Amino acid sequence: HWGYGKHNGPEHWHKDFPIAKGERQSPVDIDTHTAKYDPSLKPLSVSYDQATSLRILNNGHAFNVEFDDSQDKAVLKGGPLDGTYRLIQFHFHWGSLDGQGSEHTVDKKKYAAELHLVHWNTKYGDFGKAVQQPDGLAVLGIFLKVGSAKPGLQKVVDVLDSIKTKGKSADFTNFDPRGLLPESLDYWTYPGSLTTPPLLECVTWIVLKEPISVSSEQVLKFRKLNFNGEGEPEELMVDNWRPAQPLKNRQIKASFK
Ligand SMILES: [Zn+2]
Repeated sequence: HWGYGKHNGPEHWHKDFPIAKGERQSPVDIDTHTAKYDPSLKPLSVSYDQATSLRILNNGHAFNVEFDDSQDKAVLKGGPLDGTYRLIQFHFHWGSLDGQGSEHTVDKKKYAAELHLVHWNTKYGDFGKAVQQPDGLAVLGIFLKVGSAKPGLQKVVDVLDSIKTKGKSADFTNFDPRGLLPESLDYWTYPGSLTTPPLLECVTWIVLKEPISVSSEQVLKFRKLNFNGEGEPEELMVDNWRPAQPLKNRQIKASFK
């Protein structure tokens, strides 16, 4: 099955998912000299006040916090978007050391981790239908750097010991994803793809310029997770990031210079 290792990782994915070599693959390196400041780009609107988290799960590739997307309120809109998108889940990618782990890079710089908040377009009925459309998803990508602790992340870090292996999950109600956002919503944006198989080219990417700071203690907890199931040989969940893919003449636009 696909994964992140030497024999099933990103260099192999094209054999089962030929779109891996397509025209709008993600992530990408954000070259700040070639990105284009667009003064017409509006502020992002992130409205998480009524977000209803349900559960946290280790799916064997990352851990996901799932949300009740049956109603509005928990919505991403504005910015480069022409529709409204409902939050369905978030997850992270991270490294085997603080010096790598992000999927997007900025002038080739890698962050320790990257948070993906995944939202689907309300034109399309549900997530599964939305991913079949070029504008089906809007993913808010947020870099993590190591520094002070992020208080809003602590509940997440604290629960990870209970979901160590693939197929484990825990109750995870009453979590407020507003605690994962940086102060500034300045962003880069470009059209791209899921960064995991099936790699569908259905995403408007919105990557925040400002990282959030998390502590070394917090990020170390990510690295205790396992790719394997319970009872199987230990395979530590680290380096679950796809490297940057060719931009292929897409334009990355910025809400700032
Ligand atoms: Zn992701």
